[PDB]
Amino acid sequence: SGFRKMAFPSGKVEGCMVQVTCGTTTLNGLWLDDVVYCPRHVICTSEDMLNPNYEDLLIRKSNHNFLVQAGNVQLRVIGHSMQNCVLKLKVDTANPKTPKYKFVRIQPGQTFSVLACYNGSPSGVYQCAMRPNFTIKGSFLNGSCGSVGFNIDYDCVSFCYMHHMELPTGVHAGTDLEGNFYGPFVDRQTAQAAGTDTTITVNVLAWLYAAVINGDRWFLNRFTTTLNDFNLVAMKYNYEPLTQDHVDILGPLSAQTGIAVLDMCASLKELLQNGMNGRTILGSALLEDEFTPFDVVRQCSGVT
Amino acid sequence: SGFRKMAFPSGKVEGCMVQVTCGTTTLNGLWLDDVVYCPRHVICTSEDMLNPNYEDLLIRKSNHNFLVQAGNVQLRVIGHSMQNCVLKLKVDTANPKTPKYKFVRIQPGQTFSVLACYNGSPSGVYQCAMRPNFTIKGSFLNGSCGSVGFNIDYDCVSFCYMHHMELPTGVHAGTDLEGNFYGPFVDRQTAQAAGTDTTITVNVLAWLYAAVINGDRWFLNRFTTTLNDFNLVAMKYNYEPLTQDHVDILGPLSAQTGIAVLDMCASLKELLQNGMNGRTILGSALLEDEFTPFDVVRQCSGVT
Ligand SMILES: O=C(Cc1cccc(Cl)c1)Nc1cnccc1-c1ccccc1
Ligand SMILES: O=C(Cc1cccc(Cl)c1)Nc1cnccc1-c1ccccc1
Repeated sequence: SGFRKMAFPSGKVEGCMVQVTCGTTTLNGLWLDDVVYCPRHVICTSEDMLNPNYEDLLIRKSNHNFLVQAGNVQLRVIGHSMQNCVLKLKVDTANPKTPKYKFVRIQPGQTFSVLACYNGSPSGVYQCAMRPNFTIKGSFLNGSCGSVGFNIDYDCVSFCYMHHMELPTGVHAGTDLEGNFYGPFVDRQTAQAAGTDTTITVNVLAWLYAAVINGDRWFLNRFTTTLNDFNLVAMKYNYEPLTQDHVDILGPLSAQTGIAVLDMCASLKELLQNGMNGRTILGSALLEDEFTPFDVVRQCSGVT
Repeated sequence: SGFRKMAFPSGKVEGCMVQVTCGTTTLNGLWLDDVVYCPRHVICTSEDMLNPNYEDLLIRKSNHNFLVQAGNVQLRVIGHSMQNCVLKLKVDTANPKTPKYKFVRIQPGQTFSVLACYNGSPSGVYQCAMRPNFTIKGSFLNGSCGSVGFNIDYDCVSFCYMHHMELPTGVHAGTDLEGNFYGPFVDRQTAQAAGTDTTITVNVLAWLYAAVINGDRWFLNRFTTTLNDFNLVAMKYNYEPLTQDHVDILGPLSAQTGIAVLDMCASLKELLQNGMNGRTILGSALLEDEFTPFDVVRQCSGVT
């Protein structure tokens, strides 16, 4: 028993982190096979970050201007290209530590682990979620750009996120491994709007099931509700509308506990309308939404 | 910016996890050099866990009864010994992936990362703290025994914890890598008392400094207090007494922010006496105590 914000083991991803230097800018790159992936803003100086013409800036750059380092060994760059907001640096050596991998664009509400890096060196791993407003609330400092977010399936790493930007609001924005930003964000030093961040209702419910499994049952009540009635409460509290797909996804948790999804929805409804009254659920005083039903099942069944 | 419960990258520790089987019991072992370390309760059946005579049970065991597997390769066992509550299995092969390591017994209030494992295979990494009552609040299922807790210093892994037991209260107990339990716990299936768990005051204060650094300043007030007056409030709320050593340790954080330790103590005092009033600090509705001043400085400075 016990329930924690758990990240995937990061070893497979640590073996892919390199340092990319262009001009005076140093950031992280992901080395998979003979390609190093990094944010294209590596070619920018502080001056041109206000309105960069990336295609024009890349024209002033050659393969020898991109300094790629893995640990202490310099990688030789034989090709360079821009794919959306990432640069792909072809090197002459395939990463001997390249794990089985996939590039996937995750859906908002889905979770992933981040290996925060500085100068190609990993410093920490944490679990987070792609917010419904396409931002992530991570821990990133200057130099962390190029740090990746991922999931693991047995031996296969599915890279889903590359860190690029911190908004003036202190939240983080980035891209998938094809360089497409999550959300409406652009890699420019301009005032960008994150948008309203709603609560991932299916995740809160999954965490309420995790709580019941791990003994926390105080919030369970003698009530039930309907999808339409729960969703009236959900809209008032900026929670994602719950669909039948969400209910279906919570099926294994409802079967494991014997608590019907709509009865758990009534508990959540009362928690939203009355608060916690000074109590906690899984050592938290707020409703946690960064555990998918898959994460709860996985954590409660020990999937390696 | 941003502040998360961050764990160390786990790659160095993943390369040490093996599976140890004795009789019908399967658990995790830590392979460093030619030694596999695991909880001695691997020799026990469910029957003798009520009152085991480990020395007597170990007498019925030979090197060939200990099945050690690293990935898919069987390790040959040439020696076995019991050191406190751990067994040391001498194998004929030194772990080629053995990192630079140390065995250290951490102090209560200190933090470490746990790589939760099942059948020698890692499943997740999370950050936790040794509670003042010598328990840890982790996420461990059956099969997780032998999972290790550690810290990393540049390239050196300091192993500090080996998981052994879950108490009926749902909390976790274990040993250092010399097999000495943290706390008064014994590796027996008996009713064991965790003891009163107090809040690590120096860690809450360090997290309040992390909050100020990361923009959350609402809790800062026009007041100050003394060690003796803050400690009167601390005793009432089951918080560890704050000593001058704790104040000294918070020095770099006090210098970084310009907020005197005793002024931060007055903010904490008001937070304890009045609560959060529905507000949050670093996305939490309760005072967080599992970030040491070292963890705050590290996270806010990007130590790799
Ligand atoms: O925000 C940026 C640089 C940037 C700016 C505009 C557009 C882009 Cl694509 C990138 N990167 C960071 C990443 N994560 C966390 C913090 C920072 C950061 C660095 C320096 C000072 C303040 C914050
Ligand atoms: O509690 C034990 C076994 C045990 C019992 C008495 C003494 C010792 Cl040294 C070890 N291990 C577990 C470790 N972490 C989490 C959960 C469990 C667990 C396993 C089976 C059923 C319920 C809980």
